Amino acid sequence: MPPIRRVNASQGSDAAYQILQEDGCVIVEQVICPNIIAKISDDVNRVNMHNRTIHMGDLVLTSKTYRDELLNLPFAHEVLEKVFKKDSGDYWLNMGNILNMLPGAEAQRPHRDDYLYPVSQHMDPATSPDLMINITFPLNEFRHDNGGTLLLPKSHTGPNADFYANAEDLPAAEMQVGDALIFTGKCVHGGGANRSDKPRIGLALAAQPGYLTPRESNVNVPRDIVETMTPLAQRMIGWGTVRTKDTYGLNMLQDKDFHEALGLKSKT
Amino acid sequence: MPPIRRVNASQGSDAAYQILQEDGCVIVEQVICPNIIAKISDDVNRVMMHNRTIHMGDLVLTSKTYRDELLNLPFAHEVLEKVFKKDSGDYWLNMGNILNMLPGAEAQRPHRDDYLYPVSQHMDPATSPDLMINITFPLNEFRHDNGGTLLLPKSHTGPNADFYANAEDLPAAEMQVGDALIFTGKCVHGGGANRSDKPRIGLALAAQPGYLTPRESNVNVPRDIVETMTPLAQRMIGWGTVRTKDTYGLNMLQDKDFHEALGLKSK
Repeated sequence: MPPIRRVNASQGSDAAYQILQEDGCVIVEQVICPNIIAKISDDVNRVNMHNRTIHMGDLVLTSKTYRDELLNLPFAHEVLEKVFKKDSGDYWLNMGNILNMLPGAEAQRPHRDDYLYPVSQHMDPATSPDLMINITFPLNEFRHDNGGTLLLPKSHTGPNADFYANAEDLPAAEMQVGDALIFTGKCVHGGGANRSDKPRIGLALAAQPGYLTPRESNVNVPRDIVETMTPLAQRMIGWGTVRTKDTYGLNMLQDKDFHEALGLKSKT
Repeated sequence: MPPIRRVNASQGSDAAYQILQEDGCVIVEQVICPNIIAKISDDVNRVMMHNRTIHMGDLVLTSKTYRDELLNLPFAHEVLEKVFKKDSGDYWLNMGNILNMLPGAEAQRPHRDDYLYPVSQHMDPATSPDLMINITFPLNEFRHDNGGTLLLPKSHTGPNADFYANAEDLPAAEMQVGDALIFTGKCVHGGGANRSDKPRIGLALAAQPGYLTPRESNVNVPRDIVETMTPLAQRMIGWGTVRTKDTYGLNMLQDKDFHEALGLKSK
């Protein structure tokens, strides 16, 4: 049973990406200031449930720090561009979600996320493009006992299967506020059972190539809030054109670039 | 060289669908009334260029008959649901475009449209899901000499290739105002040479599974126009949630159906 491997963010995004290529998962330690997560955690806190797990989206409206600091985190965009740029091109958010795993929440059947898109089932996982990257920021401490994400490392190249592993056999992502788990959509994984007394809160961001439809649309966000954000974070939440590896533009408006057609102001 | 096969719409959409799965292309005759196409042609004219070929989008804005009669054409949707429902689930428009091919427009190198999405290069064409369906309505007569679409029938199951055919070797889609050419994104095809002296206008809808990002976004179509459209036409233009074959919703607002979270009225 391989371990979940780790690197400090000070060691560089390429180290984290090498482990992500070899294992399909990596824990990056100290990748974002804990105060950033603390603000975000208040925004979320001062505000939809299955298997004792509370899901909450709309983070663009809920939190200015998410909108500004998290969506722009350079380490994450370096790793993401390593993953998507040559095979797929521009990436953007599939969704961003808080997951509040209450006590009594039960571990899920280990699975691949990229099952969500049906094409993944007609491509060879050994040689196919990655369709999803997931970045999870603990909002409180992640341990095995409180349901920290279970991962089968090095499971990202084998064929699609109807069974991968029993959740009891798997290691847990154990990490602190300020760290992040990154796993690809071909990594076998699942939430763990929160067998503790306190909730286990994490902030999962799922990014995908720009040619795949986001699960969560941000068409309801006021343009005034969106002109607050950088061009990159606008693109992340779907307010921008996305180009494929072949420079083919999708999400264009009136034959022009999205920002150009709308006259959308940015920041930075 | 196989011929482009033809059926009349009165023969039903399963007839056309069977020809489309055997051949990757079918011409459906008399599928839509030519007065409908005539109203669309006026609406597009009142709006008055590579390879001498003029492209025009924003048909949702420029034409009410498009928004209403064309995007709801039941024959097209019966075919599109035969192509997409079991393998992919909900479909919606990749784009809707008007193509005015002027005298002097030269024929394109034949190609597969599905190349636009890179995953198409990692799936086996013989067994992979269709990523794209194209429906072309002539706005005036399509002949071989004025650039009628060139198609290589039964080319839809072979491997992705850097070469498929020379345009000179391909038959043309010939059809009147009121017919429609349907072909998948694995059919090898290209625009032909317009060696006539009048232009050749056609209206190409491209549809795809709802999990693939439309090339044309419709987010600055006025809500009040969108609320005059059917729920289906609204979904087609991206103002709707799309669900895959596993009933997972994409394009949702606030963990709810797009229409629910917007309070979007329909017709």
